[PDB]
Amino acid sequence: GSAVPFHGAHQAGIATPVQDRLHFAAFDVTTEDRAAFVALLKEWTAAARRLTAGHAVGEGAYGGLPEAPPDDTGEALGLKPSRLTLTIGFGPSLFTRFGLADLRPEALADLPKFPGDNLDRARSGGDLCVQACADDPQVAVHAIRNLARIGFGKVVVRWSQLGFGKTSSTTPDKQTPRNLLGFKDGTRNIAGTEKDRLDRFVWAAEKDGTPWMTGGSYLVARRIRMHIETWDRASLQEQEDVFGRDKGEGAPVGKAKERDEPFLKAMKPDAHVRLAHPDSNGGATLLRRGYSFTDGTDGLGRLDAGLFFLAYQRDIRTGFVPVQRNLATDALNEYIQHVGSAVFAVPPGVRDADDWWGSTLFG
Amino acid sequence: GSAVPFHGAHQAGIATPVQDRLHFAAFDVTTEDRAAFVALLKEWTAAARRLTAGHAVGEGAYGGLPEAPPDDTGEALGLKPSRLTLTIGFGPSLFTRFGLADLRPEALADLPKFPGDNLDRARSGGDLCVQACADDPQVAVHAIRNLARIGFGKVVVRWSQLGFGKTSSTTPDKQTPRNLLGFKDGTRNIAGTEKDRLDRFVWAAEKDGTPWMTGGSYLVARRIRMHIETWDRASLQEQEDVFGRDKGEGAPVGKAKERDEPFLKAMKPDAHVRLAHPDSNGGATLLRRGYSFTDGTDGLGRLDAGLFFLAYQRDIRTGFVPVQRNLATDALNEYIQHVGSAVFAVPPGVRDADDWWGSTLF
Ligand code: HEM
Ligand code: HEM
Repeated sequence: GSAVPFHGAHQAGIATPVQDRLHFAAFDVTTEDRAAFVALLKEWTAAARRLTAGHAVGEGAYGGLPEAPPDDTGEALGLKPSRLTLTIGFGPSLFTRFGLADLRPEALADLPKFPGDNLDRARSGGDLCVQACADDPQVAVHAIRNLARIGFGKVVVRWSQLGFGKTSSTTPDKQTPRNLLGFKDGTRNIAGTEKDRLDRFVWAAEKDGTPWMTGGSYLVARRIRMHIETWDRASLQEQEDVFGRDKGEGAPVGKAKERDEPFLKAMKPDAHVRLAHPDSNGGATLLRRGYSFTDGTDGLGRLDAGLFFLAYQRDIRTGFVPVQRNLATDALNEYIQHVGSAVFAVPPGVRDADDWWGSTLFG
Repeated sequence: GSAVPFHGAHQAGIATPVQDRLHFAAFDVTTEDRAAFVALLKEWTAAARRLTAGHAVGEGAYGGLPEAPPDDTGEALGLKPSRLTLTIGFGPSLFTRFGLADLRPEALADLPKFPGDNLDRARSGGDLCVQACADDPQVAVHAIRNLARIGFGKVVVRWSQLGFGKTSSTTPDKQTPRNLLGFKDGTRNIAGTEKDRLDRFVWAAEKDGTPWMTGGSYLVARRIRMHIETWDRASLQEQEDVFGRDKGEGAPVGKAKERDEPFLKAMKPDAHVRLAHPDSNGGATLLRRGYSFTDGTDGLGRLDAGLFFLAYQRDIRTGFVPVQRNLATDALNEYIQHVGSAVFAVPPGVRDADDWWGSTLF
């Protein structure tokens, strides 16, 4: 299809179909004035309604007064909506402003330091995030560029990441994408069709303790670099032993088909799938929604590439934290390094044309 | 999703319709052994025939000996060819090696310094290049990664550039794309169907003085940063005056339609289109084939944005050089800065299955 509805009980971009491209930006707030920030949230919501329907922001990209700057920067003229979704989230650091310290959710937990972390502070944290997903990367980039412009003076861009998954024009919808290590990635995940599993593992409930967050979710972002040239020198058997699945079909060891249920005891004890599986983690289950990245080459001639990992969950303490803790001895650790991190509370949806991002928090 | 043929009198990736994505790499050569370098060019050609047809390199991505690394890294399994083209070029620095000094073409000129240049030496130059274009970014990355792997020990990657979307057109029958300043870019180019114009302005000829280059072209690459904070506070009138075309339709000033011919005297004397047009440059004409990029933030609160400019021509001295010299007074200079540069000789095409990249030189 061509557009995804913006309004709902939940924000789009979580349980809605996974689009081909990502532009993820983290923002820091520069104003101390609560009223000015609320005004910004309203203006951003109005812009998002236009962007996600394939229209220009404000009075448009051309045809206004000649002596004024155009309201929209114009680089998406002639493109389609491209299934654009715009999803906003609030970082822990936002709650030190505007008198919000007692409204930080307990489920918005700070992450511990994990073994092997090498986090770049410049590509970590942030007061706010906007996740822009679309099938055309120019549509996503135009949305972030225009939100940043509207906000100039009240927010700045802290860090930015582009990503890619499948190209839907050429690749069937039911084919699992492969990551840059060459393995199928996403076989055993929560799907957007699974309403009850979303209620159990993804959406915040009123009884969880934070009423303004009901119908929201919690997001963990990790920029994970792969050591591509080292991986590519490993034997086929070494690569398959790291995961617990074969490379060609992606079946669990000792099984024949991709979607055959794993037998964990046949895998090596420190294989990635064995460590990450819910049965190894007291039932903990995540919605993964990440994207591959390739940024260029570093100063040594090596490919700067990896996985921009995104996970949504009902509570960070019972989702990401236990699972990532269990990966302390993962065989995959030889080939990856976590180099960026951030966490966000993703509020409930925009209910109708009069509602605005963050209305349950700000009032 | 279809394949573009690999063999021909010319290399594909020049006159070919412009694909959605770019992955460009420049390599330096680390071996002094001519025979070893020739062996590499042949192995690379064999791999390119597989990649451009959507097949894995060598013996495949899986199902070999358990104790060996796979011949193909595997991340393009199950994907279509996606109009992948692979175009090789040789830089001036190559010709100091392997006894090639006397074969360097005259048309492969070093560029002069231009006012306003701020060139990063680490993301400039290179002994050789591979331009990978495709509609699927994963297919383009897979191609460059596998070539680099095959070349381990004989070549190293010097610098690379990814382009997330095209800012050029060789197909005037299709919609012209916009650059990150919001203007259509590619209206007046050279089309892939204009055989006479390609022969006059793009392909090298025997008579030009370097026989091994007959059927090849010359490439200039320029990495250009855009001052988007400065641009985004400019008025609509200011923006349109810079180019000489209106923003919405992209018509020449005064006219109604994109493809109506420019009337240069109605444009400001420093307008980009007026300065760059062939009639302002003694007839000099280029094939433009560039892409947009964004490489994160700038560390000062803003998105980074730019354009990776690529131009093909029959002789650098009669194509890019005169045009860029004429741009010394361009209104656009207020909003851009050139920060990387490289030139390459792009050899003729691979004629058939027994031929190989660079065979006319070696
Ligand atoms: C570069 C980093 C990573 C790569 C390449 C990677 C790759 C994979 C692959 C190939 C699978 C198996 C197919 C599938 O079910 O999706 C998998 C499964 C999984 N991964 Fe990872 N992964 C990475 C990081 C992480 C992280 C950081 C977490 C969580 C903290 C995680 C959690 C999981 C989970 C929960 C499963 C499903 C296990 C099951 O229920 O069968 N992964 N991963
Ligand atoms: C960021 C840098 C640049 C931007 C944003 C830009 C933008 C544009 C735009 C909007 C047009 C009009 C539509 C078209 O006919 O394509 C154009 C035309 C053109 N540009 Fe540029 N350009 C840039 C750099 C350059 C450079 C470096 C050169 C050559 C040295 C160049 C050569 C041309 C030529 C030859 C034309 C066609 C003129 C004609 O025959 O009508 N441009 N450019």
